[PDB]
Amino acid sequence: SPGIWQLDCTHLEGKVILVAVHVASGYIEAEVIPAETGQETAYFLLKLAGRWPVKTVHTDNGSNFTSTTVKAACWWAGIKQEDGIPYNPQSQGVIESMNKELKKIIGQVRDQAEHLKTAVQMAVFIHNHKRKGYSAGERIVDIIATDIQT
Amino acid sequence: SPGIWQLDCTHLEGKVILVAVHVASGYIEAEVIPAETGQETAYFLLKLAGRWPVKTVHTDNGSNFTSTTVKAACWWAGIKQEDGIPYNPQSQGVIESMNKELKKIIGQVRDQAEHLKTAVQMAVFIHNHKRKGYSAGERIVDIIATDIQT
Ligand SMILES: C=CCN(Cc1ccccc1C(=O)NC(c1ccc(OC)cc1)c1ccc(OC)cc1)Cc1ccc2c(c1C(=O)O)OCO2
Ligand SMILES: C=CCN(Cc1ccccc1C(=O)NC(c1ccc(OC)cc1)c1ccc(OC)cc1)Cc1ccc2c(c1C(=O)O)OCO2
Repeated sequence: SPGIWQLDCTHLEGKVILVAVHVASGYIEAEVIPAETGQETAYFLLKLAGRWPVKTVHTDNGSNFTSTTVKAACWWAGIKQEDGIPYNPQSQGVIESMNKELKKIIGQVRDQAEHLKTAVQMAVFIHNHKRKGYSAGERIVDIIATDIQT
Repeated sequence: SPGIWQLDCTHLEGKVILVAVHVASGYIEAEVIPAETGQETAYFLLKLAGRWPVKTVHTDNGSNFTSTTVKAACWWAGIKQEDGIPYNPQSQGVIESMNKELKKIIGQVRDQAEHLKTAVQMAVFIHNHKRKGYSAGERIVDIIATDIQT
């Protein structure tokens, strides 16, 4: 669906990269935080849902599913908070391969900035613009614009 | 044009809110920083252009236009950096009205969070979702989707 996103948390350089993936398109937003907490996850989802029409979030683990602070942000922003269980088994693999691709890109730009957060945003840019043909950034806009026309 | 954005810097609580407005739709992204510097503005433009197809940015003042860090980020991300001179005088008033409206919304949410950055992101969400009839978040997706189908 146009409104469905998946949370994903990966580690690099002793830091955490929190990723939101729009499942239908593969488009992503990401940020670097010192560690995953409910307050950091809640703030990231509030940012995401002010930028895209976020209807459902599959959370990345049971601590973020349970967290009262995350539940409060999902309430505030009108998001249905769901678990992230790969009922479809091809979902573990899909996230795994995105983390590996992101980390590959980060390493390809890593010497172009001191701080990891800059490299991660260069990787977000390269990921979203990569043509596979349409890019993920093209796909998400097409999907949502098609939705709005209904 | 679908790719034209304008930077805007406003102050509150001794902090700076940097805003990027997509001119054709009124859609915005914003962040709080302790002060405007070339490095903060460059990082913010890198974030923006990994999320939307940013072709041109009208910078908010001549220091950000001149800044080599900002010029480096615009080169990296494929952005044409422009001045932000209101050759059309209505532009002045439009940005001022947007600052005033943002600050009004921030005041309306201010007690719902300790940190100003949370209130600013609540204000971004309310601004982008407000119907004027379409919202700014609907307008930007439809403008860009129409562009992609050319
Ligand atoms: C004085 C700037 C500080 N720093 C210097 C630095 C430190 C180490 C290595 C490189 C650099 C460097 O100069 N890279 C260029 C660059 C130039 C040519 C290239 O050609 C292939 C590629 C990249 C650059 C310019 C603007 C950018 O803006 C998006 C990002 C990167 C860059 C920086 C800016 C803003 C930030 C940062 C950082 C950071 O280092 O992380 O962190 C948060 O905001
Ligand atoms: C223990 C949490 C810390 N803090 C407590 C606090 C401190 C002061 C005032 C209120 C609160 C409060 O509990 N607000 C609820 C709330 C509950 C009911 C409502 O009904 C109208 C409206 C808002 C809230 C929950 C999750 C949110 O997530 C988007 C935002 C806000 C909220 C917070 C979280 C994450 C952050 C923050 C902050 C912050 O204070 O700025 O800053 C960066 O990431």
